[PDB]
Amino acid sequence: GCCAALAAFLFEYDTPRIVLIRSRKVGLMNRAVQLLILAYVIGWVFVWEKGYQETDSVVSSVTTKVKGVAVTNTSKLGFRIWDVADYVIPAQEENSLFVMTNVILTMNQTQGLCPEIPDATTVCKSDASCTAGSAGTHSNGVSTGRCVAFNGSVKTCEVAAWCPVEDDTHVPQPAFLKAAENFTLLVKNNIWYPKFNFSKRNILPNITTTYLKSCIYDAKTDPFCPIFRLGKIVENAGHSFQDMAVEGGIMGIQVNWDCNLDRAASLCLPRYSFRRLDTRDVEHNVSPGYNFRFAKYYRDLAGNEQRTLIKAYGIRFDIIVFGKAGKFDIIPTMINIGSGLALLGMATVLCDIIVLYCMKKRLYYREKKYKYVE
Amino acid sequence: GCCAALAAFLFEYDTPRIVLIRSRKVGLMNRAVQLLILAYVIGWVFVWEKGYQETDSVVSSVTTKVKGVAVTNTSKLGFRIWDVADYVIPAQEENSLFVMTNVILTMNQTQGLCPEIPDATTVCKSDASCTAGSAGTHSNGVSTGRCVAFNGSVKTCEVAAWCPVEDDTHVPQPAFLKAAENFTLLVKNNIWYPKFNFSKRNILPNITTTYLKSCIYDAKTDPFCPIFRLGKIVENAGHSFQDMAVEGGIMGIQVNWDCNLDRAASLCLPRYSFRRLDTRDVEHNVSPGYNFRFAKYYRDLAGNEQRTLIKAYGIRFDIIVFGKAGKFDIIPTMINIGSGLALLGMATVLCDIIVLYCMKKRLYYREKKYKYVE
Amino acid sequence: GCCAALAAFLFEYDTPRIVLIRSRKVGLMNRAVQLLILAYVIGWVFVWEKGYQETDSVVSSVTTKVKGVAVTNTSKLGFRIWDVADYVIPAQEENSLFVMTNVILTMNQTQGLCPEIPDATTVCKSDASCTAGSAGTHSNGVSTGRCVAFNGSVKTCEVAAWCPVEDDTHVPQPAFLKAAENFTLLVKNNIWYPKFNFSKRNILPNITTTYLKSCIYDAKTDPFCPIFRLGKIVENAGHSFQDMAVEGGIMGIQVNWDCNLDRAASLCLPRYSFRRLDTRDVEHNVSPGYNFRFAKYYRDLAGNEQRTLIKAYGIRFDIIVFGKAGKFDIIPTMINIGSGLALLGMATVLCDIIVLYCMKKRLYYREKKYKYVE
Ligand SMILES: *[C@@H]1O[C@H](CO)[C@@H](O[C@@H]2O[C@H](CO)[C@@H](O[C@@H]3O[C@H](CO)[C@@H](O)[C@H](O)[C@@H]3O)[C@H](O)[C@H]2NC(C)=O)[C@H](O)[C@H]1NC(C)=O
Ligand SMILES: *[C@@H]1O[C@H](CO)[C@@H](O[C@@H]2O[C@H](CO)[C@@H](O[C@@H]3O[C@H](CO)[C@@H](O)[C@H](O)[C@@H]3O)[C@H](O)[C@H]2NC(C)=O)[C@H](O)[C@H]1NC(C)=O
Ligand SMILES: *[C@@H]1O[C@H](CO)[C@@H](O[C@@H]2O[C@H](CO)[C@@H](O[C@@H]3O[C@H](CO)[C@@H](O)[C@H](O)[C@@H]3O)[C@H](O)[C@H]2NC(C)=O)[C@H](O)[C@H]1NC(C)=O
Ligand SMILES: CCCCCCCCCCCCO[C@@H]1O[C@H](CO)[C@@H](O[C@H]2O[C@H](CO)[C@@H](O)[C@H](O)[C@H]2O)[C@H](O)[C@H]1O
Ligand SMILES: CCCCCCCCCCCCO[C@@H]1O[C@H](CO)[C@@H](O[C@H]2O[C@H](CO)[C@@H](O)[C@H](O)[C@H]2O)[C@H](O)[C@H]1O
Ligand SMILES: CCCCCCCCCCCCO[C@@H]1O[C@H](CO)[C@@H](O[C@H]2O[C@H](CO)[C@@H](O)[C@H](O)[C@H]2O)[C@H](O)[C@H]1O
Ligand SMILES: CCCCCCCCCCCCO[C@@H]1O[C@H](CO)[C@@H](O[C@H]2O[C@H](CO)[C@@H](O)[C@H](O)[C@H]2O)[C@H](O)[C@H]1O
Ligand SMILES: CCCCCCCCCCCCO[C@@H]1O[C@H](CO)[C@@H](O[C@H]2O[C@H](CO)[C@@H](O)[C@H](O)[C@H]2O)[C@H](O)[C@H]1O
Ligand SMILES: CCCCCCCCCCCCO[C@@H]1O[C@H](CO)[C@@H](O[C@H]2O[C@H](CO)[C@@H](O)[C@H](O)[C@H]2O)[C@H](O)[C@H]1O
Ligand SMILES: *[C@@H]1O[C@H](CO)[C@@H](O[C@@H]2O[C@H](CO)[C@@H](O)[C@H](O)[C@H]2NC(C)=O)[C@H](O)[C@H]1NC(C)=O
Ligand SMILES: *[C@@H]1O[C@H](CO)[C@@H](O[C@@H]2O[C@H](CO)[C@@H](O)[C@H](O)[C@H]2NC(C)=O)[C@H](O)[C@H]1NC(C)=O
Ligand SMILES: *[C@@H]1O[C@H](CO)[C@@H](O[C@@H]2O[C@H](CO)[C@@H](O)[C@H](O)[C@H]2NC(C)=O)[C@H](O)[C@H]1NC(C)=O
Ligand SMILES: *[C@@H]1O[C@H](CO)[C@@H](O[C@@H]2O[C@H](CO)[C@@H](O)[C@H](O)[C@H]2NC(C)=O)[C@H](O)[C@H]1NC(C)=O
Ligand SMILES: *[C@@H]1O[C@H](CO)[C@@H](O[C@@H]2O[C@H](CO)[C@@H](O)[C@H](O)[C@H]2NC(C)=O)[C@H](O)[C@H]1NC(C)=O
Ligand SMILES: *[C@@H]1O[C@H](CO)[C@@H](O[C@@H]2O[C@H](CO)[C@@H](O)[C@H](O)[C@H]2NC(C)=O)[C@H](O)[C@H]1NC(C)=O
Ligand SMILES: *[C@@H]1O[C@H](CO)[C@@H](O)[C@H](O)[C@H]1NC(C)=O
Ligand SMILES: *[C@@H]1O[C@H](CO)[C@@H](O)[C@H](O)[C@H]1NC(C)=O
Ligand SMILES: *[C@@H]1O[C@H](CO)[C@@H](O)[C@H](O)[C@H]1NC(C)=O
Ligand SMILES: *[C@@H]1O[C@H](CO)[C@@H](O)[C@H](O)[C@H]1NC(C)=O
Ligand SMILES: *[C@@H]1O[C@H](CO)[C@@H](O)[C@H](O)[C@H]1NC(C)=O
Ligand SMILES: *[C@@H]1O[C@H](CO)[C@@H](O)[C@H](O)[C@H]1NC(C)=O
Ligand SMILES: *[C@@H]1O[C@H](CO)[C@@H](O)[C@H](O)[C@H]1NC(C)=O
Ligand SMILES: *[C@@H]1O[C@H](CO)[C@@H](O)[C@H](O)[C@H]1NC(C)=O
Ligand SMILES: *[C@@H]1O[C@H](CO)[C@@H](O)[C@H](O)[C@H]1NC(C)=O
Repeated sequence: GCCAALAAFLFEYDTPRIVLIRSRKVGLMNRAVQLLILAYVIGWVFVWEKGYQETDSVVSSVTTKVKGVAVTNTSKLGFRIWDVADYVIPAQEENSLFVMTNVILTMNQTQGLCPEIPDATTVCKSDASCTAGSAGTHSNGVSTGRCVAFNGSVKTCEVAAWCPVEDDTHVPQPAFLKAAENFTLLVKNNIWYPKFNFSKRNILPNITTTYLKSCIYDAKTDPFCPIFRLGKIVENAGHSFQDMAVEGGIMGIQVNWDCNLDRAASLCLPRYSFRRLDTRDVEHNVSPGYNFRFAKYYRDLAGNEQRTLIKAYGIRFDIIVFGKAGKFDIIPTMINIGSGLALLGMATVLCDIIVLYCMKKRLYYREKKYKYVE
Repeated sequence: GCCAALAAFLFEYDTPRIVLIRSRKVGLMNRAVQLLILAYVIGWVFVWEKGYQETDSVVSSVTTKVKGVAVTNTSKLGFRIWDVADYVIPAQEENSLFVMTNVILTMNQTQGLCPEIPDATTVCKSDASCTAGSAGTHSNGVSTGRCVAFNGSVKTCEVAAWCPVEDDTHVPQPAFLKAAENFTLLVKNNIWYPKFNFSKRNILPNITTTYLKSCIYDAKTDPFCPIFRLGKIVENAGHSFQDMAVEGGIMGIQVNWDCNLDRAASLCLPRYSFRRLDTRDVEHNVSPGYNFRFAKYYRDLAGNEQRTLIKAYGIRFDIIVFGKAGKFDIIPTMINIGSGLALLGMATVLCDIIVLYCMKKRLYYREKKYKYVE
Repeated sequence: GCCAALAAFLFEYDTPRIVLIRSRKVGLMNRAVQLLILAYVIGWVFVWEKGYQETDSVVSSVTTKVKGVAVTNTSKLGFRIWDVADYVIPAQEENSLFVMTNVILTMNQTQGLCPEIPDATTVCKSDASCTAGSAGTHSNGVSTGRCVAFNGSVKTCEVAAWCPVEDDTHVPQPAFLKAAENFTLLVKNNIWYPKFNFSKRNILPNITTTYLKSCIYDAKTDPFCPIFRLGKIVENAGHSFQDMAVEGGIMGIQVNWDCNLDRAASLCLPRYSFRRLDTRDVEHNVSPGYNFRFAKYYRDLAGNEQRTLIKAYGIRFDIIVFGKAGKFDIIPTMINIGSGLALLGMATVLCDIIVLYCMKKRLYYREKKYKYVE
């Protein structure tokens, strides 16, 4: 009878048979282990580590602006002005901004043949050591194989390059644009959690326009002003701005958006920290500091090309936005509940071992617990 | 006998003893709860949320190109041409592209001393309010401490800057390059899932060269043409291009690559949406819109430096590529199967509570279920 | 008595009753399935796939520098020098670097009216086909509606553009800057795992300054030199540099930082691979290769604007840094242990099916296992 079998399946309840052993020590140990498992599963997995939540990584867009002007007026270059259009190269970058702090300039370079800067490698005599096509470490020009006179006292290998070649052996000390220490950087950050489709920007709802006109970030007094002074950025990373400005470097401004979207959106707040991203190691490094070369191009009255070559040392400020949002989800919750239910059986296993192998009456309990089918 | 014990361990099967209670209500409730747990575990965890899959985040590379030219011919600037080399600054960017839509120009600036633009802060009389070294909000020059004549009717504080200083108090209305509304942007996207080592590009296999010569993206008619009109990009985000072009802004073009790699690769398709990334808030904002300054550098016949300063307003288009791929994995599958097996015992727990504490014959069932070892 | 009930709850141990069936086949199958589940849970989940670890994605910062100079000296352009400031456009980029390998130049362009380059679309006669405002495919200028003479033998539509218009119909072959094959690229990479707060850079502790002065990356001999030759980068991706240099392309240099932070930090090492990111498909592509336009701006003696337009073909090198770190965590460990404990019951289920439905004495075992409460 299939119908009778189905009715029996539906209208009967099956529960296991249990043996109740009266022992203070074993019972207390069983309860202690069960309490130890429950405390783990609740306090650590759920309350502490939030095992009931799904997570999503942040999607960020950043806008950066620098303010400040430096005035130098020396003999070689004369009176010079350095505003934002002069010391920010290139005009725009993604999640980054370079500020020039030291400079070496070479004005009126033309394409042609010229001697190199005298040193151990380039200095020559009799046009014998020079090798055609050898660019050398400079890699600024291609050697023509001839050995010409740099000046009245030394002879160097001739190269095909923009001439005269740059001389970068004397980096200015202190940094040329050392006034950049008091420039200020604004960081505007818009974040997005696509999974929860949640958006926020780092200028909080209580941060007004009047306040943003004169604020400077401070970890204690102004923890949410998005305007940072460069010297203070370097100082908060554990370094010195004047030391770092001579040869340049990389500075990380990292924004943490760890948020709990179970609570009010007003508590999803950014946290700022600062970390130097380049390393000082004179024995395990190549191209220390931070610099690059760019040029300004001109034209002679006859149409011949001329350029000013700039070797720009400076600090690159990288904006690093990271963080995870969390919202309650039923799948991790049920996974953890089932895991705890399964783990509650380790107490039974351990107590069975004790009852059956480390007891005086273990044979009696073995007889009571196990039935041999014969 | 160790061998006898091992044989007993290997050649015996152990199964629990079960009590079968005949009750329609309790049995039906047991089956209902078991069915409720099975339906959860299958339908929600496996079928709906794909709990049998491992996931991997996308690695993306983007190439962007703009097409279009604008012709303006006014009195101050005369006849001007704006092609791609003029309104895209810088020539290249990563996952981004800036299009200039409004402009303020200052031609023939030289480094020197000049008065500021008259306003409440800068206007002065008798050379008393001026403070040396105070850059002011302009931060375009350093105040020299002298109060000089801007013109015949007002006196302002003298600054060391590129002179004459920029006057950005009258932003053109409507936008200067308002013809950028009909420029078109091409977005080429190559994606990579390293875990599954799967690659695809957003130009699908059925998208031909002839079609790509004249297509424009439409959510309904051309959902896979990677060529977007700028005005339409802004419109699909819920905004107006002409309004946004006066002061600039940030526009997000986000590409979603949510794919199921259990199926054919032909179904891994990109989905396009548009979202404005900057905020309009006159009470809780600093530096609204989007603009930056860059310069073109020239040289006098005597070698003196001159520059044209450009304050460029425009819209930055950010390409945001996100998504996760999914493939069947055995580890999550077995974790979910074990979790469901463990969770099936909640029905037993609940039915035991009912049988032992909320029944008329609960004492009889308690006697039948539990054995006291004495 | 509540106290008596509590004492009974605390001082009693409950364990299930078991039926022991003596059968070689069923017992052996039970043990085989249990061993098969244990081998899975240990070997695959724990030992092989490291199911006892939490993971974290890498946060990376990259610095790139190119070295090399090319000398060309032809008739149209004359003697030219191309150093780093000439062929890297823009001076700086994020996680990227473009090297120019082919070039088309247009010198002395002025804003005005000029004919187009003769072709099927532009050629005209009698000033009838020309349409005012139609930018055309060139989109370099706006058509004025007039049909003027390109030269003595053909007439084309007049446009408002920078004049004369660029002629990009003859891309140089072989590439103009084909000497870029032996340029070298340095990639400095600093990584950070915020969850474990672990930092490392790709210049390893045993990589000295003397070694870095002359090393070139090789997968077999120098697997940790961060200096790559461009031609070799393209070759290791399965392509030819000279072929790729004519029209340009995108090359991916991907750094893998898969590390196990349970072990010494000295074993967290970078792995380098190379993949071309652009596709060759003459039937399913738009804008093949890789190129962009930028200009150098000059000024006439009268102050009129002039520019040199450069169409730059080249290879964009993208630095793709990915990887996950792993450290032992107790939560995944306990989840997997509980899952295995739950999964160990499938053996009992299967063996019960066999014992109760596929046995000669199945009725006797059914009587021994199940108790009917009456
Ligand atoms: C805008 O709303 C935010 C969110 O609540 C306010 O942030 C709060 O700012 C105060 C100080 O401005 C913080 O108190 C400080 O705590 C540190 C210890 O970390 C202590 O050293 C300082 O002396 C000071 O007491 C407060 O912690 C912070 N709230 C949170 C949740 O971080 C903010 O004040 C509001 N207004 C502005 C202008 O930001
Ligand atoms: C190339 O292959 C793709 C992949 O199948 C084709 O995509 C399909 O495109 C059609 C229209 O071109 C879509 O139909 C449209 O559906 C919307 C509703 O979302 C409706 O409003 C429209 O009127 C139209 O019926 C179709 O959904 C879409 N397939 C998928 C899976 O999204 C494409 O058509 C092929 N050819 C080209 C030139 O893209
Ligand atoms: C610095 O420390 C690293 C870390 O151990 C050293 O890496 C080791 O480099 C050698 C060769 O320089 C590798 O051996 C090579 O193995 C390949 C097979 O993949 C074989 O084809 C080669 O012939 C060679 O035997 C070795 O695998 C590698 N160690 C690891 C863990 O990858 C490095 O040598 C040290 N010094 C320098 C200058 O890098
Ligand atoms: C996220 C966490 C996941 C884990 C969740 C765990 C929830 C599990 C609930 C289990 C409920 C146990 O339910 C209760 O168990 C005890 C033993 O413990 C039973 O009690 C039984 O054994 C005890 C101990 O020997 C005897 O004193 C008693 O006479 C006998 O009835 C109760 O009759 C039953 O009502
Ligand atoms: C190749 C030769 C064979 C290789 C053999 C591989 C090893 C096989 C032995 C694995 C034995 C697993 O042992 C199995 O453990 C579970 C608990 O997990 C016991 O389960 C029983 O007792 C435990 C406590 O002891 C309770 O928590 C549980 O509710 C109850 O059902 C089973 O009665 C036993 O069969
Ligand atoms: C991803 C999902 C994970 C969860 C997977 C769950 C699979 C578990 C399979 C369990 C199989 C149960 O197997 C079947 O159980 C029923 C009770 O339910 C037993 O039936 C027993 O109890 C019932 C109910 O009181 C009585 O009517 C019957 O006389 C008695 O034999 C069957 O003898 C056994 O064959
Ligand atoms: C400090 C003082 C002590 C602190 C004590 C901490 C709490 C300890 C009590 C936790 C009790 C857990 O209770 C335990 O639950 C499981 C189900 O999960 C029961 O398990 C038994 O009955 C349930 C249904 O009721 C079945 O699903 C299961 O197959 C069967 O083995 C155990 O018989 C019981 O011992
Ligand atoms: C990450 C992995 C997670 C899974 C971990 C599994 C650990 C579980 C440990 C279970 C321990 C089982 O513990 C052991 O089980 C066997 C059966 O297997 C019991 O043995 C019982 O059944 C066998 C088989 O019919 C009989 O031969 C024997 O007379 C009887 O006592 C032992 O008395 C008990 O000590
Ligand atoms: C709408 C009509 C009703 C819809 C019904 C939905 C289906 C309900 C039936 C699901 C039955 C689940 O069946 C349940 O399986 C577990 C194992 O998983 C059995 O559990 C028992 O036997 C198995 C082996 O067979 C052992 O591993 C386990 O330790 C023991 O407790 C239960 O005795 C049985 O009740
Ligand atoms: C920059 O410094 C130079 C001197 O180093 C200044 O030029 C001199 O200024 C003094 C004081 O006014 C005069 O007496 C000299 O005649 C000036 N010329 C020289 C060659 O010394 C110069 O003025 C400074 N820059 C500015 C903007 O004033
Ligand atoms: C950055 O600004 C500080 C002031 O905030 C400068 O230090 C002060 O300079 C003035 C002169 O301009 C002195 O009178 C003060 O004694 C200095 N110290 C303080 C605490 O005010 C500092 O020189 C600036 N950095 C530069 C110019 O590189
Ligand atoms: C830009 O507009 C100006 C006028 O605003 C044009 O110059 C005038 O054009 C008219 C019509 O041909 C002439 O009669 C005038 O003599 C021109 N000069 C002036 C000062 O008005 C100018 O032609 C326009 N740009 C172009 C490219 O044509
Ligand atoms: C962008 O293009 C549209 C056309 O697609 C321009 O609007 C049309 O302009 C022409 C004149 O060129 C008028 O005759 C039409 O009536 C206009 N509307 C339509 C629907 O065609 C629009 O002006 C352009 N945007 C600019 C120039 O900023
Ligand atoms: C670039 O090539 C040209 C010729 O193609 C060189 O100019 C000629 O060089 C020869 C050999 O010295 C002379 O005899 C000719 O008088 C030169 N002029 C011409 C018009 O041919 C030129 O020298 C080469 N570039 C450099 C830097 O030498
Ligand atoms: C890149 O460098 C290689 C050498 O490493 C050049 O090939 C050699 O060129 C020299 C002449 O300069 C010849 O004598 C050799 O026979 C060539 N082969 C070898 C194996 O040395 C190659 O021409 C360079 N690429 C360029 C110039 O595009
Ligand atoms: C020539 O140059 C070298 C190196 O710069 C220098 O040491 C030497 O004094 C110079 N000779 C003269 C006469 O200036
Ligand atoms: C996310 O929420 C915003 C605000 O409610 C809404 O405009 C947007 O469409 C939402 N995104 C999705 C994918 O629904
Ligand atoms: C550029 O063109 C102008 C006229 O437009 C001419 O006067 C000048 O000489 C030219 N210069 C060059 C270098 O071709
Ligand atoms: C001087 O400049 C101010 C501000 O631009 C202006 O209001 C005033 O009319 C000017 N004076 C003369 C005589 O033009
Ligand atoms: C991924 O697949 C492609 C195409 O089959 C292959 O060229 C590449 O080597 C694969 N990657 C790995 C890591 O095996
Ligand atoms: C630049 O050099 C050229 C010769 O190469 C010379 O005629 C010109 O006067 C120089 N100009 C400057 C500003 O040095
Ligand atoms: C005019 O230009 C066309 C296209 O460049 C060319 O074919 C033709 O020969 C030219 N005419 C003369 C006389 O050079
Ligand atoms: C990470 O470790 C470094 C080195 O010990 C330390 O300077 C830094 O503060 C640590 N980060 C955190 C968040 O503790
Ligand atoms: C630029 O200004 C200088 C004086 O500073 C003057 O000699 C020159 O003619 C001006 N040129 C233009 C184009 O305004």
